Amino acid sequence: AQSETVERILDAAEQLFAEKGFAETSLRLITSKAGVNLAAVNYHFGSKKALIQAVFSRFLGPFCASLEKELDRRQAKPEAQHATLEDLLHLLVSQAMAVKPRSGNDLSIFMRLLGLAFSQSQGHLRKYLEEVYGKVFRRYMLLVNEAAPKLPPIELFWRVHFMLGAAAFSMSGIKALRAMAETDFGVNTSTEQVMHLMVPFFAAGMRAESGID
Amino acid sequence: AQSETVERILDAAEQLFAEKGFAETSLRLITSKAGVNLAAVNYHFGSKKALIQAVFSRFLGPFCASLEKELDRRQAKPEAQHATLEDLLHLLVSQAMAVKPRSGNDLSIFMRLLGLAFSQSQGHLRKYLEEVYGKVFRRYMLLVNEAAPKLPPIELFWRVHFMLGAAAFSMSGIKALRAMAETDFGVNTSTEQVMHLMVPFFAAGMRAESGID
Repeated sequence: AQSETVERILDAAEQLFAEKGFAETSLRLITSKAGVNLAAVNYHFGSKKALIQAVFSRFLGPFCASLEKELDRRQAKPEAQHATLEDLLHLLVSQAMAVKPRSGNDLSIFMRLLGLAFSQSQGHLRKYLEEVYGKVFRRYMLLVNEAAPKLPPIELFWRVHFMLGAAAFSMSGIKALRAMAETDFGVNTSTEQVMHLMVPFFAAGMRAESGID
Repeated sequence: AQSETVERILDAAEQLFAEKGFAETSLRLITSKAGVNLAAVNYHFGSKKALIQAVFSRFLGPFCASLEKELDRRQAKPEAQHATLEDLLHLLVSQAMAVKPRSGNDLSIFMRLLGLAFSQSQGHLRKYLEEVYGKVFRRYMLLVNEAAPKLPPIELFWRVHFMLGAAAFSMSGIKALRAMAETDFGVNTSTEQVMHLMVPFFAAGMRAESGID
């Protein structure tokens, strides 16, 4: 109820932001959609940026907690050897699958919002996500750096974003894409099946010869 | 002026759709932003779907005309041998670079709109784009099919969409991503440089071993 006031606000915000983007979604629209008063939004968040940050954290909090625990667990193994790109990419997939569903469209909505964070240049969010989750992500990225052939760092940056974009687009558009596949091929491909298909594609892309000559 | 009434409408629509998405953009908002009357929108387009279709065609029309001419030209060569994945992917990049700039952000806006076509399940547009550009695209895709190792067709479908998503995300978010690269690495990476970096990444991904076992 205190929990639920916050949940109703975050559910309203996450749906509206995913539908309309950040700029076009007001706090008063979120308030009316959440069925709470504006003071509740003021109390719990205090600004649109803080509410955007909290919507992200409701997804990334459990994910990163769980990813960190699993890295710790895998690196504590007595016979632990270095993760391969496929290991590391599968790890992220298994971790995303492990996140307790809320909307039942959780990965797609996260990825929709992630793309909007880029297209609406949400610098504040980049700073926040660094401040809160930067440790585990830096740790993960170093393992990816190590598992791939040596690349110019700037090229590594772009290839990581190619992976992220492929994932974000596929998941953001997963309803349309699964409808297309049903129409064109007569199959249902599941969201977890799609994520597993990304793995060989991404691993090979990461290992490709440099395009900086 | 008749040309320019249509251009003012399409400029307004393309910017608003890119900013707010299709559902939240009305024809009356487009009309007021374009500085024309509603009757002009009625005359030239007649519906929101037709206006969405025309916004796409203003990008794809010249692109596909030029892609078709270049395929015809390359396949007319007396000593013409089969295009490799890198050839074909570079071809699309060179063709995108050749499109005469309008906004100066043309590729990014096209790609923003393309992602919105998926996230807002614009079936009408899929049907229209087929009807108008399906010939040249089918032709191109067959060459890609042929240039890659044999894959389950459903896996080929997903890998093509991974390529498209990586491209669409990168270009849609190119302002944010170039700002990030400037901050993190002190470089300007140009949009054409980014597209060329996708090529080895995509070619290798397309060639990766199947993830269907």
